[PDB]
Amino acid sequence: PPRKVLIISAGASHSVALLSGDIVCSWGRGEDGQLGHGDAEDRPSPTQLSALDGHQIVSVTCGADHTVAYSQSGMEVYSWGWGDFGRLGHGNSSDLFTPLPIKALHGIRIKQIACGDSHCLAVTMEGEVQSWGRNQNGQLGLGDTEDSLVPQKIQAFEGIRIKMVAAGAEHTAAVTEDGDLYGWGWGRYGNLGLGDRTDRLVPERVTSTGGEKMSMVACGWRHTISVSYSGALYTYGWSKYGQLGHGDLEDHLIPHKLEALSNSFISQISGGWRHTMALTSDGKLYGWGWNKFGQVGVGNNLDQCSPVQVRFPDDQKVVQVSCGWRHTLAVTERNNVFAWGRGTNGQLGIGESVDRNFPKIIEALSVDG
Amino acid sequence: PPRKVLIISAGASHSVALLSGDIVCSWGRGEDGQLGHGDAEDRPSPTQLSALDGHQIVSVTCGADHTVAYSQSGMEVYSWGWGDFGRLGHGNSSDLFTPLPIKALHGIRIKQIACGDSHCLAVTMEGEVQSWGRNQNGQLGLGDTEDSLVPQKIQAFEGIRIKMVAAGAEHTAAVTEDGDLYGWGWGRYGNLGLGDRTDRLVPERVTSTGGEKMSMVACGWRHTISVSYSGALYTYGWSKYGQLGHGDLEDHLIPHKLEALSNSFISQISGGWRHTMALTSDGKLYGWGWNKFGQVGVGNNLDQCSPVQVRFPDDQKVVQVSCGWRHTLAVTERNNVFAWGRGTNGQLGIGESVDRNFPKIIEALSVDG
Ligand SMILES: [Mg+2]
Ligand SMILES: [Mg+2]
Ligand SMILES: [Mg+2]
Ligand SMILES: [Mg+2]
Ligand SMILES: [Mg+2]
Ligand SMILES: [Mg+2]
Ligand SMILES: [Mg+2]
Ligand SMILES: [Mg+2]
Ligand SMILES: [Mg+2]
Ligand SMILES: [Mg+2]
Repeated sequence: PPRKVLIISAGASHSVALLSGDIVCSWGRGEDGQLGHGDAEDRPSPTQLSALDGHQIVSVTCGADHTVAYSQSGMEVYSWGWGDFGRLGHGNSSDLFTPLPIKALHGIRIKQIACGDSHCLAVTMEGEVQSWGRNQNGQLGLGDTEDSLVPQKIQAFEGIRIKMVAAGAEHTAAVTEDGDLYGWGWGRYGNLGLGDRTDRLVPERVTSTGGEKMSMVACGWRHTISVSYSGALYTYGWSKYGQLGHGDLEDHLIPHKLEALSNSFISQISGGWRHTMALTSDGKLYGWGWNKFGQVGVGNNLDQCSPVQVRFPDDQKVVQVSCGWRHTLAVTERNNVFAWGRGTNGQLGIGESVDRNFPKIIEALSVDG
Repeated sequence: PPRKVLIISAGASHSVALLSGDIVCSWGRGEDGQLGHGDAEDRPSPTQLSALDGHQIVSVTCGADHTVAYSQSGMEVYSWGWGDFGRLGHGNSSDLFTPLPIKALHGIRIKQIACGDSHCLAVTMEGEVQSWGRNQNGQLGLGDTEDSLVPQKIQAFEGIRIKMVAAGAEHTAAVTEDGDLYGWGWGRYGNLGLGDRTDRLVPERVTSTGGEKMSMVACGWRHTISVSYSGALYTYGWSKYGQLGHGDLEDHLIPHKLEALSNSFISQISGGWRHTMALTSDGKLYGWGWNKFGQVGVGNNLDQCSPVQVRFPDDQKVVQVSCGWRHTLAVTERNNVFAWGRGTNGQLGIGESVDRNFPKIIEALSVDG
């Protein structure tokens, strides 16, 4: 059976993938250790992270300048990259250039991990949440403003099963299994969805949801995106670059339904530094927001304040998308992998390359060329 | 004759110089616009910043990913680079890839400018201070935690003439004309020198100064360095990497005299990300701290928790030094410029280059070769 990409993830200037055979690979900026190869050099093409061979990794997730992965059979979570503020979770601030297990999470059944700039969170199979890293604006949800170098349980969610979490620069969001939406952390751009510009040190429930329950949530750097059980898309927070997608640059302090997509059912979402991607159930990918480096993928370098469909060869359907700070990655139905946007750190994975403003196939990871 | 280098300054991954004939040149990482050439590309050799030709610039100063310059005759301050949190001072958060005048500072007589990660300060000829940028931990000294997109006067210094200021990641320091030392902002590693690990939202006087008045102050990322009226060197704050220079890895919460340099009179100081430089009155340069990329300049890649002398061809004396995040620049008595450390963004200015662990001459800017 031909080797394929199982999971992709984009960080600020790097890219990580999990391949069949439980193989982790990475490419892009390596200076802070985020690629995991033991050295500090950029890799312009996918490079196997051999130290994780045989660890049966089942998922990978990038933060801005660090990476996390976990194994079910090993009951282990691993982290590597820039170590400041405790974002790696090991009880110190050391950078790591090679993956190390987060001892505090050993033997815990992991459901999902989210990574922001300087903090991370893990959701357990029982719907509990642990968080770690920078906490200067309450983004850990622990009720104070002191950084945590190790994971701590978010006690505020006692009795509340969490389905998934999301993390931006310095804020955090979550949805419950029953459909409630929460926000906490740095809130100055309205990005918590609470109708104001004030931080929260513990999770606070978003009450203005258009009467709808939310099935998923994702964070860009200072904006937030959610999807309801009817497949409607909502955005809130920072609007400067059109990343909210409402056809203007208006601020939103509560979730605002994106009307242009109302006839579609959104199945996946991703928030970048200053851009946004949404995938429909029919496999159409839409992008919007900042496009200086071509990261929206629509064949130009003009910013886009309304969703525009990203096009692929033969109109192949998209199945996964992940936004970096200046680039975007996607996987299609044909098991092809594409990248676009900024390429100066090698993050596009296509060897030495100029920036790209529409999707470019990553030959190393694809069936086609 | 090769133009005289008047001022050098290092940022996180970039480098800037002012040459005789009032020309500015920059090199290194260009992604955030910090080089000011209108494009976003790294430059591995010194490149003239044409936009400032004829603007009579007398000083340049780098922040992490931005740059500031000012003209005495034009009575103008210019800034460019990453614009988030208002670090450029224009009343918006836009990045600039070419310099623009800070309109709020027009006509003001500037004595000195300091740039941190995301905040800046300017001292006036009358000894007043104005600050702008990120303020989440009180680093602007304005008594609150709201970011400022334009310069604002530090009212706490009314009646107190300031001589010079300094800024780190998220903290700030100052010395007065009368020799008092102050600290404010993020204080979690003891870097304010106030004997604790808590923040200050307004300037607070450092009372433990070894019984000495202070003439100079500089900040690294999370450490602070001062020099007394007798030329003694003091360091405080973070020493995870030995950047305080006391021969161990212990943090200090108040200024601590660096005894190994007690037989020298220190005349210049610079703090980097995880390393430190000090220059004696007889032109000897000492470095210490993190040396993973060779940024201490001592010809190896061993970390140094004590000051070690950086050596130059023919023992030529050093007159200026500036630390970046992973590199260091210096200018010698012979008007040669040298660089060392990390070179991947082109910050050493020597054309395409591997990292260097001892000083390498920048031929483009130097009398010798
Ligand atoms: Mg190594
Ligand atoms: Mg606590
Ligand atoms: Mg509307
Ligand atoms: Mg209206
Ligand atoms: Mg506005
Ligand atoms: Mg290049
Ligand atoms: Mg200067
Ligand atoms: Mg960076
Ligand atoms: Mg001599
Ligand atoms: Mg390179």
